[PDB]
Amino acid sequence: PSAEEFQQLRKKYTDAGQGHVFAFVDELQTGERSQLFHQLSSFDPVRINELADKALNPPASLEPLPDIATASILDSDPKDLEQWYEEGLKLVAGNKVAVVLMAGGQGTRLGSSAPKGCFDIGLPSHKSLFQIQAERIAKLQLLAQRISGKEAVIPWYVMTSGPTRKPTEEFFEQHKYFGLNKSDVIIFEQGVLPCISNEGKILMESKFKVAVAPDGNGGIYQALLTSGVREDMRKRGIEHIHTYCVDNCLVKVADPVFIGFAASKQVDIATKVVRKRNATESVGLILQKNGKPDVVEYSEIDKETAEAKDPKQPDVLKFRAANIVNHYYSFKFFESIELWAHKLPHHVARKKIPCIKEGTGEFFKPEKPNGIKLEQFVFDVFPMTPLEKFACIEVRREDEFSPLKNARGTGEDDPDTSKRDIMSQGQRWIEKAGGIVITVGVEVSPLISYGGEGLEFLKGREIKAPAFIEK
Ligand SMILES: CC(=O)N[C@H]1[C@@H](OP(=O)(O)O)O[C@H](CO)[C@@H](O)[C@@H]1O
Ligand SMILES: O=C(c1ccco1)N1CCNCC1
Ligand SMILES: Cn1ncc(Br)c1N
Ligand SMILES: Cn1ncc(Br)c1N
Ligand SMILES: Cn1ncc(Br)c1N
Ligand SMILES: [Cl-]
Repeated sequence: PSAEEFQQLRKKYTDAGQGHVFAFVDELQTGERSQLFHQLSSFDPVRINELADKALNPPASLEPLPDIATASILDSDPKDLEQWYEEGLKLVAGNKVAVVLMAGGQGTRLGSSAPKGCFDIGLPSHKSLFQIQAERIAKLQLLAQRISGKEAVIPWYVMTSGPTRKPTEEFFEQHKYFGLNKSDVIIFEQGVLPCISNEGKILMESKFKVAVAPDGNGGIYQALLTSGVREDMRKRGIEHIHTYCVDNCLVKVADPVFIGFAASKQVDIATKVVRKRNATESVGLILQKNGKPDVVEYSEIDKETAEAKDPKQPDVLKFRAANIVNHYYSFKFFESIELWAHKLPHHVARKKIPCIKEGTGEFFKPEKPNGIKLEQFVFDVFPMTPLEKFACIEVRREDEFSPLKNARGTGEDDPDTSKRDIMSQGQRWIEKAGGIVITVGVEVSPLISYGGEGLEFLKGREIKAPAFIEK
């Protein structure tokens, strides 16, 4: 970096009212100086000022989704369920189905040292969430072959952040990709935005480093372009994508019912919900806003809409379609990302951000929250999508949604509720297949059963819970 170049960038920053990021250049090594220059060269402080301004100095008709845009597996015609299952498996067997795992979370409520997908919830197998998910992919590729007599590939695109990327890659490598082919698993990274003081100023982590944070799960779309992942999908002939969150231990990865349902309705986007468990559950609610499909995040909803009651049913929530972060896209939808990625709004959250005191140089952790994180949300493409190209499908919580949000000891959405849900699931499947569990719960490996099939061999047999059915 020359003097002219360093000076021209300084000017940009100074003119933008962000000159303080250069206030310790005085006392910097030649390479700490380049760390600062290179990182500042990758932000436009004017767009930073623009974001900071909408966030800090900021400027609906609201009904349930109409029944044309909604379905449920709890009351679908069984002929439909069967047809959707079959079509989903055929699309898997045609190598047209990809999976995008959103694993860009630091997992702050869980306070673990490792990525959340590495977490062992205490199952007898001691498998991670990542491994459980990989094995569902493996098992579904096998089920697909049973009706093609040919290999079935579901590529697995794993989206991480700066914080999770390296440990995620090491973990996958140390487990030999959980038995999948390395060449059908791509680990990529979401982008970042700088953290912002309450007063609009870029926070500095050190005297040579801007404080940045992941740009939210809504960062998926831009990261699909710049990572090369969308191009890999085009190359492989992918036409259908299942996107989910890593923290859900029950997630039906590439669920064939979901895929076949969406593909046969020819939507651009579909999404899963469950019945909200109470007014206060920390879930987005899917609904119709200003004529369009939309989500209100739990952090942005008002008490009155969260607590509104169904007129005919005075104890049931009016808005109870809980977002479980299981989305479908057509590949064609991803072909349009350049035209609307930029229109995704920035959600704001107050944060305690450790930084350099501006003036002192003192690398302090703050008492009250001293700034803000900006995040895009994955579901903010929903109102971009016509009702007729959108579908929402209700599923059963007990089979499809068990999130790991909190640490052992919390009492909900934690490792013990997760463990209990998998093992309770496994016992239900066995009991349906004819087995007898003595006693709690049973862990069924995904390689044995994806979704409750293949357990005939257990008919008549007694199983002493807790148990583990594997190879
Ligand atoms: C932007 C986004 O994906 N938000 C999701 C996500 O919330 P968290 O901020 O990750 O707790 O998971 C919830 C399900 O556990 C879902 O209800 C919500 O809408
Ligand atoms: O409110 C926020 C938020 C907005 C911006 C950064 O974090 N969240 C609440 C739940 N969804 C994701 C994070
Ligand atoms: C009729 N309705 N509203 C939310 C949800 Br779930 C359902 N099934
Ligand atoms: C093809 N296309 N263009 C804009 C949007 Br939204 C979509 N889905
Ligand atoms: C009223 N509503 N919203 C999502 C879903 Br399934 C339903 N039924
Ligand atoms: Cl669309």
